[PDB]
Amino acid sequence: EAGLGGQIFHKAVLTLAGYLRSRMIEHGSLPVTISLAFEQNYVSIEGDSAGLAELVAALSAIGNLPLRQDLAVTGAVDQTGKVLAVGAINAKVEGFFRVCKALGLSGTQGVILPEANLANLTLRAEVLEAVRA
Amino acid sequence: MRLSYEALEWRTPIENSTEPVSLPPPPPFFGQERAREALELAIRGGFHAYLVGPPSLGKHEALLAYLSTQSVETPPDLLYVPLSERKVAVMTLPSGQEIHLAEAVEGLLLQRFPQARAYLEALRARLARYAETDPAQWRPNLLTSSSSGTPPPIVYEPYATAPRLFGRLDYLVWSTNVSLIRPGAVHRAQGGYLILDALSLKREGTWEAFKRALRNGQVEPVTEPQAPAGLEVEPFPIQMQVMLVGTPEAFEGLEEDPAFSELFRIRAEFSPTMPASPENCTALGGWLLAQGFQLTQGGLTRLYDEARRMAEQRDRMDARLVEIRALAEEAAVLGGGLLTAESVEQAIAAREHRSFLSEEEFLRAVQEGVIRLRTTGRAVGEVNSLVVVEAAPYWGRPARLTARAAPGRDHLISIDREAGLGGQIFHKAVLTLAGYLRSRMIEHGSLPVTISLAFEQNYVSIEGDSAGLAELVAALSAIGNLPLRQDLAVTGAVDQTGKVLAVGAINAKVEGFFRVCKALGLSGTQGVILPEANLANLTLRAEVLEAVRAGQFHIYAVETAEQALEILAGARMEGFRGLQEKIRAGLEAFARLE
Amino acid sequence: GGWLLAQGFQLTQGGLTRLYDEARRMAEQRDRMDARLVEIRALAEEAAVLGGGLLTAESVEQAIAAREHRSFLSEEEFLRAVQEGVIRLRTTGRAVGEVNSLVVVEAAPYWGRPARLTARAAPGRDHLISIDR
Amino acid sequence: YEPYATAPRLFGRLDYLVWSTNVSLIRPGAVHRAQGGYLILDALSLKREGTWEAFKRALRNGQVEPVTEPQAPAGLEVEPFPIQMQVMLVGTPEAFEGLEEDPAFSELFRIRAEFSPTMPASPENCTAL
Ligand SMILES: *C(=O)[C@]1([C@@H](O)C(C)C)NC(=O)[C@H](C)[C@@H]1O
Ligand SMILES: *C(=O)[C@]1([C@@H](O)C(C)C)NC(=O)[C@H](C)[C@@H]1O
Repeated sequence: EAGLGGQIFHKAVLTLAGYLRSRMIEHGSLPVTISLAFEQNYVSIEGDSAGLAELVAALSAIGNLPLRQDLAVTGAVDQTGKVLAVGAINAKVEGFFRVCKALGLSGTQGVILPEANLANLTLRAEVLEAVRA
Repeated sequence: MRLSYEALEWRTPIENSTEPVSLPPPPPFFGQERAREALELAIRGGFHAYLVGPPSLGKHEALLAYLSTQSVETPPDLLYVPLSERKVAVMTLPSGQEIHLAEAVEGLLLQRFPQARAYLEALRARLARYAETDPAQWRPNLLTSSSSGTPPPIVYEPYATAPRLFGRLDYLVWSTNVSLIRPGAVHRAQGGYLILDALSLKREGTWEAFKRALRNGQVEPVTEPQAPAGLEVEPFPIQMQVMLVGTPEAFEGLEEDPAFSELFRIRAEFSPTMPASPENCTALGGWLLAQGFQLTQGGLTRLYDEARRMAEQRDRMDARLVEIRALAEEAAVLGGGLLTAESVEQAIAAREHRSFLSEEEFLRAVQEGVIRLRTTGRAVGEVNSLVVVEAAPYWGRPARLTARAAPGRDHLISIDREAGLGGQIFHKAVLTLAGYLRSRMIEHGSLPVTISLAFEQNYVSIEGDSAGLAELVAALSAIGNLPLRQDLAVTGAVDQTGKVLAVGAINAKVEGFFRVCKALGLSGTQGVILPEANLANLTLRAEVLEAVRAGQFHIYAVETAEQALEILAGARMEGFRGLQEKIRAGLEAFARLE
Repeated sequence: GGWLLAQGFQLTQGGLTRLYDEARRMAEQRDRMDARLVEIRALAEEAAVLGGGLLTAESVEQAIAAREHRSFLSEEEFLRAVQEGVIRLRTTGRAVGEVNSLVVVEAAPYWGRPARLTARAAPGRDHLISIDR
Repeated sequence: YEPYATAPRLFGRLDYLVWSTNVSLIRPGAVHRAQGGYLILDALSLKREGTWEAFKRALRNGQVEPVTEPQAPAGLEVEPFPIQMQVMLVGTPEAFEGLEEDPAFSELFRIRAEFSPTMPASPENCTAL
């Protein structure tokens, strides 16, 4: 709405609305307004790769469900709620490790990502060591 | 209706594959009767004409062969004569007579030629004046001479620059005189034909000056900035027919000038296809032998049948002889000099291999699950819609299309169109489908549902109405909770009345869903549903026709969107027992939920 | 007629009459004739070739026909696609909410064609929707 | 391999002695030097230098004109000649996009040789590397 999101990002939001509307039908129309923001983002963002994170945040806000902040999330979602492949998977993973590392590893941090990207994980040594530990 | 193998087979039976063909060279316009008749008029009447049609049809070759058969009386000698030390004119004298004047002239250091009066006088008054009181720039300058008019002069100048059209002045150091003028294509074409490309006239910026030559007779040799003075060149009467050549789109810019159609009154338009008949198969064979190919019957037959598939029509063949020849030239290498059925079929395969990287990446990502598709089982509100990705050579692929329905107030939402990925024609198809849906399901008042449709994992712009039938079946499936076959992909446009309409790239679509089914393992029950109105455009490749013959792939042709839904949902619209009932019950559940 | 004889044409009465009546049709008016003498002459020049030097009614009517043939490719493609059912049209029978509306396609010489126009009506709140618009 | 596809580098150059000019002062370009063999050019240089149309003309029509000067009172006519060479053009998918909307490109360059951005990670490609 503020003009920071591209066409593919917009598409991902409409897909997510399609999923949400169609899962929760018992009341008629969804009796809620849901707003989603990337806090402190000041630049244009494009891609559907934040869809799964927007969807979990939306179901959490509806259901009053506390979510783990030690697990970052990445993945695109289709209207049926299936998680889809995203690009730059190794960068994403490693960049959440760097932040967790810079603030002190707690032991329970990690990332949730699409099963369809398993074959693109070629993680750097430091992350594979942490996972092994 | 199911399309049997017998219904789909379209290729030409080959007897005695390896026997060498021997056939006479056809006439220059075979299968182009429109153009031939337009150019017969322009030749009989002296009109200028333009030859318009797609690239690679061989317009130029055909026109040069045609004009080479014409005859005209032997053209006159053409020359510049001085009328003064600063004036020149173009003149004609009867053929062979210039060499006689030039000698009469040279034997004037220190009548026979009535035509040369203007120059002869001007010559005397200068002799008078030098008596009355070197520079030897008073002789005629021969531009062309010719020994017959069979064939007439035929000048094709593909590079239409001003010095190439209109000639050039040389300076000796300035000095300049009538003797240093060189002719252009205009001069060389006098008493015959000048052939130019429409795109060169535009690119070189020479259209206006060429107009002036044809309209006003002004043909100025090109000059240099430096030269203290220069020669005046008198206009001259133009005696030539111009033939311009180009594509429909090369002509578009020239056509907004009124002067174009005043000056080029004969349009000779070449058709992109011709009848696929035994007489055009025969002309093609003689045309190939005359190009120097060693052709065999099987090779002529496969080329002929590949021209039909290039036209995407069982009844018509592609008219672009230059393209058939290019393919024949690659076939020849592969058959060692001999154009056989194998070598043609292998040339084709190699071309497909050479532009197959995008498709290999694609099929890999489907195999890895990076693109998520289904080619088996049933699923509600989903269907393999078939698409062609923007880019030559335009492979076809399945795209998973989903539809979700929820209680809401009649809204048919295309996500790709709302996100700006869908073009105007695609948008039109969605509104058509909403028009159909609203008007079929009226019992509750307004449609008590919101329906959203997305092409999953599409990241590019999509245009065309060719996904309409797949969007419509997905929408009725989501309303009615109807499981659809994922082993049948769908293609077709739909109108407001629910009739299925023709779509483009039908062979690509079909074959690209076969490739995906093949790459994931054929299950035996995969296939495509497509418009009955495209039957005549199915000229499927061998591997698909074989699979269909083996019962391992299936083509269904439909006339209405309801027939597609019955196939994909495995049940009739009526009975009880029937799809219409389940869609009713669906809509009523939504209506209550509202 | 006098203007044509002064240009050097060998004109006959039937030839002058058809030229005159083709100038009326070029104006698309029964009462007015097209004033473009250069255009009448160009047509007369093609007629002359076809009548062997003599401008007759046949040769004028045949010049006209040949010009229509020479720009008829688009229409031949069109009529073929209707005949094959690739363009779907009806020219017989009755149908609800459909009609052959007639159109001119952008491009010289501007042939006319039927276009099937459909209208669907449903319960809703006064909306007249032109899909093409 | 002429990476710098300017007209004088492709088609050769006329020298003038002071003008005078004659057949003896003509220098060859890459086109001449490539006769009976192979000429390699980059798609991006053809575009940047503006020499695509003139190179078309060389391949299509056999016109290979040495480059000339404005000043020169006159100049030499150069007859076309039959071209005997194979051209190999090199570039990215995006260097080709502009050349591909000309019909003449795919008429003249009938063999596309597309390099894949990745290959199999196998012990034989580890060994070749
Ligand atoms: C995902 O599509 C993506 C995310 O950064 C944004 C927040 C959607 N967009 C991108 O360009 C990069 C590569 C991410 O994948
Ligand atoms: C159909 O009109 C079509 C489909 O790819 C999209 C999904 C509508 N569009 C096209 O350009 C190609 C050629 C398909 O026909």
